[PDB]
Amino acid sequence: GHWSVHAHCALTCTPEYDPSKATFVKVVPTPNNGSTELVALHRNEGEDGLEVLSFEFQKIKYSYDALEKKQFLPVAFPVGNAFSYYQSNRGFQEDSEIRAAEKKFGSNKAEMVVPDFSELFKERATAPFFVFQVFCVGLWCLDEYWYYSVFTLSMLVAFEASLVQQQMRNMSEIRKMGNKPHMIQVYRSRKWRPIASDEIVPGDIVSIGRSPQENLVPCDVLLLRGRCIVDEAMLTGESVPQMKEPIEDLSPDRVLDLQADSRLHVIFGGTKVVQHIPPQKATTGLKPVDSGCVAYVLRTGFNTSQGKLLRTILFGVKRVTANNLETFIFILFLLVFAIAAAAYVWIEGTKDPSRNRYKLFLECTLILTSVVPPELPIELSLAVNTSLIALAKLYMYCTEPFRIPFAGKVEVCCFNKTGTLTSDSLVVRGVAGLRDGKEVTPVSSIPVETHRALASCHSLMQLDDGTLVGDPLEKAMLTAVDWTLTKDEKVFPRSIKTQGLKIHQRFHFASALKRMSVLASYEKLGSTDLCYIAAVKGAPETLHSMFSQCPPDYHHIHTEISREGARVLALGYKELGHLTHQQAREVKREALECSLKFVGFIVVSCPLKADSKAVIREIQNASHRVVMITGDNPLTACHVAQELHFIEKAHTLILQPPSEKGRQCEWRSIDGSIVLPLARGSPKALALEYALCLTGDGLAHLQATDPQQLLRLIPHVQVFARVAPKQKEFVITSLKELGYVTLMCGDGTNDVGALKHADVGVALLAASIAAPFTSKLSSIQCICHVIKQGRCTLVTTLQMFKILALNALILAYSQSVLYLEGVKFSDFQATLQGLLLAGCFLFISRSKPLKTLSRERPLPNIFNLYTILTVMLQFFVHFLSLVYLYREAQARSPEKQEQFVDLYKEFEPSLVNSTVYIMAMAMQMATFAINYKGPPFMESLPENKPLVWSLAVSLLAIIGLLLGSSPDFNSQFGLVDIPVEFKLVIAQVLLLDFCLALLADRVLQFFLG
Repeated sequence: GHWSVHAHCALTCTPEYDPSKATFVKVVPTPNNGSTELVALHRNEGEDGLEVLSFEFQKIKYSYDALEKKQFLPVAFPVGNAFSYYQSNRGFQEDSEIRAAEKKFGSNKAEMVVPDFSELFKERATAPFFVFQVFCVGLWCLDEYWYYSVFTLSMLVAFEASLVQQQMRNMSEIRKMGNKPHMIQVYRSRKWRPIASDEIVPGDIVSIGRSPQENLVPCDVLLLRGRCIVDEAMLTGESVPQMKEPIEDLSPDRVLDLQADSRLHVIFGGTKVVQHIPPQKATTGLKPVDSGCVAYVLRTGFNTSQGKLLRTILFGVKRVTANNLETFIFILFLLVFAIAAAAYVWIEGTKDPSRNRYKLFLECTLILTSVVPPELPIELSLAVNTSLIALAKLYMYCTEPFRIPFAGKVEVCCFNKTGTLTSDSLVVRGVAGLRDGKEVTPVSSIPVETHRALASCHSLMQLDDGTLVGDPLEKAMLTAVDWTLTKDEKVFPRSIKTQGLKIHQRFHFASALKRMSVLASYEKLGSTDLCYIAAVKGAPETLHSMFSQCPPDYHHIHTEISREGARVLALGYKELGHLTHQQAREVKREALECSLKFVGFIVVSCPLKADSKAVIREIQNASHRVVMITGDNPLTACHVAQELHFIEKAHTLILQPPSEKGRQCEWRSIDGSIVLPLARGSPKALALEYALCLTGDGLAHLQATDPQQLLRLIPHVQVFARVAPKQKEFVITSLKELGYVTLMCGDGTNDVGALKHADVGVALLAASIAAPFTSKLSSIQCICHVIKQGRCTLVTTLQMFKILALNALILAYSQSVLYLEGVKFSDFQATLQGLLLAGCFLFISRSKPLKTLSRERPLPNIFNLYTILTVMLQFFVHFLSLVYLYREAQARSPEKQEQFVDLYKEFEPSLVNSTVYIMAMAMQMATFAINYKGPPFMESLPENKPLVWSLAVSLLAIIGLLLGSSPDFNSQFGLVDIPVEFKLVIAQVLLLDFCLALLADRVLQFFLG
């Protein structure tokens, strides 16, 4: 296929190496993905007198820059611009450069033309397998096997039509993402101009907002001025809407980085911007009429992230190619026996000089072209297709289909605490640390300072209907104090006679910083002066150094209140003295962190989802390994790990990094019962003795000093404590490099960095493309369902390979022996034989798996002693039956009369014809029945009712023919009535062959289980 592309180029044109005028340029696909394609360069007039060489590959445009690099380059974007450029940028001023940019950056058209059934089908039909199949159909047409050729051609057309229709089913999703052309109000040439969505190009200025139609962000925009609240659920999978801030406040000295500043200031295209805070009229700048925040465009077209994911849907996926090392080795192994059979036929035929040797070479070719390709290319695609069709019914959907066969061999599964296990609804127990000991004081008795610190230090937001939505950790907080939040960003206490607080800046949750700081100012009593008071919150360990004064019982109360299982969160509050207006915004956010005053600890109840315990036990019972990854306190993570039996040992030992340099790390348990330093030996001894947990601080320490130790210890670790998203992705990496197929199930934006990199990943919504697998259902049982469907697909694939190998070999050698005896099947006989093949295979694909997965591990692929050995042993057992029945029929059939043959005479009936045909169909049935790997992985055969009926009809037909109860029946099929003395021995050897094949197969299975 791909290697067949260059022939058309070589015939049509002579390739060019002088860059003077290249009629065409071949495109390197890169080994990762892509296909070799031919793109014609485009000649564009240069307004400044400069020529440009450019082309479009996979809807991504590259261009030629000979000025410095002297090579093609992908198109540069405003992404790398200095942070000061945007603030003074006023938009494009003249229109000649508007066309210039639209040509040399790419119009914002990500829409693709609908692919017709004819076009996709035509592309599919050129694949090497289908061409070889049409060639063998022609060969049967040469051998005057008309009906068999017709049936095979019909079957190939049917299966290819089925696959092409399934591929066409993806068009529904492709246009379901629903990027459409709509009117947009934009700024250009020093005036506000509504401009079409598709023609918006990088560099422009557009006034986005909440449309009355709830429309979507057209393309990636950079929020110039104003605050707005955005729901990234469609893209990021997070139910909680996140905050996006203006860029006017930030200093021009910084360097813009999406990887560092995506979550805060850039609105990703196609994301729900629900309410915008129009910037104050006092500030001088761009004045949008629509009162929507002014937003500069960074990327358009398939250069945006949504466009990138859509390109992944269409072409980015490997598209479950049937071509594999497995398929090639299978064909080679089958072709060895097919070639041997053809060679024996040829030698026997040439042993007779009378017989025409042209037809014997034809017969050799017909044998070879019969045995090898029969329904192989469909199988691995169809197994995945069936699994995915079933798996979509569970209200879980997938984007990359080829990942399902990966899910069968998931040796280690990792989970995120705050997601599945920690559940959605949370209730805050109260504010702790205010009184002696770990006792939580009630909200009534906490200081009013705690009220203001809790109330302000939040990311929440008001919407027009009046609902209050945001982080549950904040919902519980604000319900605890019970102060109302108004649309004007003013907090009015319900029953407390205190002045409201005005929120000025809201620094948001920085996961690497593990914190969140808030600045608000309250009017002094009896005066008009504004006193700015800073309130923060975050993980207590990182806030420790930020406190100016710390109670001595800090660490002890922390540990005690964590051990119960409730998540803790420290607070802060600082007077700041009096601050005037200029440094109210000028004072950098990273200056509010130091010199803090304790106000309290807060604990929110974290219920488990009940489903999690059962599913974790289920996964552990299926020869898996569940490891938790989350960023919370090691004590809390280890407690919830014990409760769900992530760790089953008696003791749980954390690792803590040494405070003093030159000191080794030493393990410590939750109770402190056992303390032991790390050893240069293996961690198997410790893993057996007790459960292991390694924290992010130790993660970084061991990462810096000696990576080998951490690499060898990561598998042994059950609880991953205090890990930031970068470190989570790192843990996934080191699990995957050691050879373990990793399943991770997380949801947060902290999890996007890890789900993509993992072997199989699922993202859960409290349809999305954040991860390869996404389920609308918020439960955790999706992991078990995916694992079972993957094991089902793997088992189906392997059993189908064994089935077709043995069936094709049986047919091969049967036709071979007939040819030696100068007889061949009729057209009608091989037609019905293949028809019964088609029925049984179509019925065995449409099969159901069991509800509960079992301790055994399904075989990853055919590359095991079991498959090869069972095919060889089963085939020997059936081939001896071929030989014996053949020899009996030959030694007991009358000799041939005339040496000459008649071309018009074909399939002249004979007893040898009858014996080998009936025997062949019985043997086909025998292998379908024998090689059905039923329980524990697939439902029991008598439960498989359609297959039971199919095999029953087949065996009834064989019984009816062998007895020949209806003479007109066998007369239609052209079989001769056999004497009973022969029928008995036929049935005897047939049944003995079946039974001894069963015994050989199951004995091999038992001794190599």
